Amino acid sequence: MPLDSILVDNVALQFFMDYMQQTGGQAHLFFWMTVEGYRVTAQQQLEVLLSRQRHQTNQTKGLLRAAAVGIYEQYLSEKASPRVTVDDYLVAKLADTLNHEDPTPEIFDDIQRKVYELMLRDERFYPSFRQNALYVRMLAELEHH
Ligand SMILES: [Cl-]
Ligand SMILES: [Cl-]
Ligand SMILES: [Cl-]
Ligand SMILES: [Cl-]
Repeated sequence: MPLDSILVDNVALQFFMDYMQQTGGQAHLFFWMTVEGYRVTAQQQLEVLLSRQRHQTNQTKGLLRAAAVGIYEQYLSEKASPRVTVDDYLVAKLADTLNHEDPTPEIFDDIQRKVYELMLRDERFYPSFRQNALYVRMLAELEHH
C-alpha cells in the first residue's frame, strides 16, 4: 500500500506515525500534516472574507499569521527540535514573505513538496518503513474492509 494512500487513511497512518517516531522522522510527517490542515483552513477562512463584503477579518488574518509563524518555529526555524531540513533558500524565502506580507494558503507548498519527496524516497523513511514489521501489521488491516 503506497505512501500517497497511507497519509490519507487514518487507520494506516498510525503505523507510519509510529515508525517515524521510532526512526525520529516524526518531525517531517507532522510538518506535512500541519501544512495540509493549514492550507485548507486558510482557504475556508479567506474565501469567507470575499463573500463578507455584503466583519472581523482582522481576527482571521492574525490567526492565519500565527499558524504560519507556529509552523515556522516548530519545524523550519533554525533553533528547532528535530527541524525538517530542505533547500535553505526556500525557508529563507518563506521567512522573508512572512516578515513583510499577509500569508496566503500556499506559502508552505514549495517546502511541503520537498518534505513529501524526502518522506517518499529518503532511505530512512517510507522505503525502510515498507521493510518494517509495522508495515506488515498495517497490512493486517485488510481485515478492516
Ligand atoms: Cl499503531
Ligand atoms: Cl502535534
Ligand atoms: Cl519569522
Ligand atoms: Cl509558494
